[PDB]
Amino acid sequence: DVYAQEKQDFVQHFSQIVRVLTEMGHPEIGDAIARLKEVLEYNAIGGKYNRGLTVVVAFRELVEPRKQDADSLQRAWTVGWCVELLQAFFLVADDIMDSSLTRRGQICWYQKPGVGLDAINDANLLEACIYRLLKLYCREQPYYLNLIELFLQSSYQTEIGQTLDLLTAPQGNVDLVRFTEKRYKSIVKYKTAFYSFYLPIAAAMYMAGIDGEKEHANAKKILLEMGEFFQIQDDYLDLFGDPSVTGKIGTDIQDNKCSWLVVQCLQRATPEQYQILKENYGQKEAEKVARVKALYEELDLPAVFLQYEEDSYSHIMALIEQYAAPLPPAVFLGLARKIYKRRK
Amino acid sequence: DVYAQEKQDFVQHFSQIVRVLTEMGHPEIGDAIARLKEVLEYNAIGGKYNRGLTVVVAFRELVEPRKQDADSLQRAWTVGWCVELLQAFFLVADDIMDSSLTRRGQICWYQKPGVGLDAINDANLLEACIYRLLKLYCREQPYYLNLIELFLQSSYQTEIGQTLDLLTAPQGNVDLVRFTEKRYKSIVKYKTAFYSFYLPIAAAMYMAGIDGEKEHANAKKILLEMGEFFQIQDDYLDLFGDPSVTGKIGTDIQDNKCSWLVVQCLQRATPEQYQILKENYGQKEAEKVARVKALYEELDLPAVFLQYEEDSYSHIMALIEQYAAPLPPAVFLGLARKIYKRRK
Ligand SMILES: O=P(O)(O)C(Nc1cncc(-c2ccc(OC3CC3)cc2)c1)P(=O)(O)O
Ligand SMILES: O=P(O)(O)C(Nc1cncc(-c2ccc(OC3CC3)cc2)c1)P(=O)(O)O
Ligand SMILES: [Mg+2]
Ligand SMILES: [Mg+2]
Ligand SMILES: [Mg+2]
Ligand SMILES: [Mg+2]
Ligand SMILES: [Mg+2]
Ligand SMILES: [Mg+2]
Repeated sequence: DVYAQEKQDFVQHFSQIVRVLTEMGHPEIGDAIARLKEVLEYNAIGGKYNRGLTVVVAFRELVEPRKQDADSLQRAWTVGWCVELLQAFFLVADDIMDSSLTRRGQICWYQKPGVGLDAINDANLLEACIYRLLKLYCREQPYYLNLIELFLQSSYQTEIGQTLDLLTAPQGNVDLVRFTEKRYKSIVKYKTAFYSFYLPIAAAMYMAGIDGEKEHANAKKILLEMGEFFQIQDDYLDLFGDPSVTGKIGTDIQDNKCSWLVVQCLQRATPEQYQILKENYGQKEAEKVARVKALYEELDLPAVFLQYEEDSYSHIMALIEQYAAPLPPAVFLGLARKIYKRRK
Repeated sequence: DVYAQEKQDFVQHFSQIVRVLTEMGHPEIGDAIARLKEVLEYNAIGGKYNRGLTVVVAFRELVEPRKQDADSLQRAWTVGWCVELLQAFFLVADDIMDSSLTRRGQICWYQKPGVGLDAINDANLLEACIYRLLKLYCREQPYYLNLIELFLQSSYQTEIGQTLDLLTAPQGNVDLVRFTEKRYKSIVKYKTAFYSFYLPIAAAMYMAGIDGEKEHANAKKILLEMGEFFQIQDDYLDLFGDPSVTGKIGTDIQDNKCSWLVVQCLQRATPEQYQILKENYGQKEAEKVARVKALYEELDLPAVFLQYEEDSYSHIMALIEQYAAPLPPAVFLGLARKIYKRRK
């Protein structure tokens, strides 16, 4: 597993990241820099680092070994950490917005005593650190502007997606007719697929001098479909995953979300089951959440997910055969192996 | 008043801004684009537009009339609106973090029914719109990267400042010893002075081809001091301003903030008054807030502010004599006239 190979060096670059962002010229901001170090240590560390690692792995596979010198590698590990900072920004904010309880095996940052809504600022600081790192490591490289624009555009797309997520899930307002497959695909494309799948591979592409519109469009055809699958898996794991593996408690039913689970339910339900769903969805009561889960189990949605995972894998692999060239297929296969059969 | 001169054209460019950000290629995101239009209309409109207008006014004074063609002006009005979008991002988030009630004469966006913490996303979308506009209007200009970096750096500095604001004001944790003049100056420099004063003038400087390190450092010496004064005035108006002019209810005492008022109080108080301050600061109770205000009145802080405003004006005007050249002094005088004697 190429992610295992690269992982140790990537994780150890984090001290470096923390040291370059937390230092000398302005001691008047030291208390703020100390707080940033706490935010970084609590929120950017404890995941799987798959999005950032995808940058590094892809870079190694796209760049000739002769061009993978010491400084080129520091830049690739830095840009990977930029992706992880992006994720950390997003998760901190999303946990607030979703009223989540745990994340990565610990209490959400905003739930910690003495943090609360100051987390809004902490999150945005994480976002700022991306642009600082790109400037400190990549400003003299011919891909600098391409990466700045990629991160900014990926944030915009992701924020548009999140707007669709929140709008399709108004609190205390159950209208099941909104929850369609078409709407679902739109939400997940924007909220998850661009940043989680296109972004890291595209960053590596740009670092390797692959800036062509056509090469980017082809990669995207693979990567956005991978991303859809990933978010479907995320939705399934929200309810049916083991939290000691996922590291977080699910909130989709209580938060009235347009999950893949509820879309599948709606496609299968009898009128009677529809009414049960309607009376019990989008509400905080533990027994109403439990009724919805029982309904999903009654309608064999775990088995449906397992079948969808098989079919989607196949479809993605077909897209790799179709759209990988002229890049090495391993770039996409490494990422597919990571996500398929994930229960994490 | 040069701000009055420029204002009408600037405000009417807002329809244009809204039309270019809210349209054709992706109807799947229309609901999100509709929501963005609502956010823009509620939050970016109803202020004084002074920060954005400073861009336009400065641009006109720094660029030869022969170079102030139709497209150059659209770009300058767009970059002004980018500054206003930045402000709107910041105010939406800050109102949440400060538990504020009103802003610009209406209920804060997050307090509106059916908004709540979804405002965190709405705020960040406003931030994203800045980079979209810079790309759509300025990408082929030799100052493009300079402006991207300026906005990003100004956001970072502002977020560092906000971190110092929140840290020096922990909820329910009164320690008056933290509230020093030195700490105060640091907070306001970072949280307010960079983005409100250096940013708009520097953007115009860059648009006019003035990119020199020395020219920027000189402007900054004026503009950061102006910004300190502005935030002192903001702190004074938090308590002693008329909300029908300011458009917002103050929260500094309840929120335990390191305001200029509390720093001045601490410098003047007897041990007995110190104890009163200590027992009544940083608490939600209306009568405790009222006691603090009575103490500030007893210690003549309104008269102290009026004297400080005179001395600061003088000092700023001295800095303009010192540091304006080779730019026209009017660039700085127009902005000083706007802020001095402001009660708004
Ligand atoms: O990890 P989670 O299961 O909570 C997923 N989290 C997730 C997935 N994709 C995008 C986001 C996201 C991105 C930006 C956000 O806010 C921007 C201003 C920060 C909020 C959430 C968050 P989701 O809530 O969609 O099930
Ligand atoms: O208009 P207000 O009186 O509320 C002032 N508002 C203000 C002044 N300077 C900076 C900010 C600001 C900037 C960024 C923020 O959050 C970033 C993630 C958005 C929050 C607040 C907010 P303050 O709270 O400092 O008295
Ligand atoms: Mg979530
Ligand atoms: Mg969410
Ligand atoms: Mg989820
Ligand atoms: Mg405030
Ligand atoms: Mg504030
Ligand atoms: Mg204030």
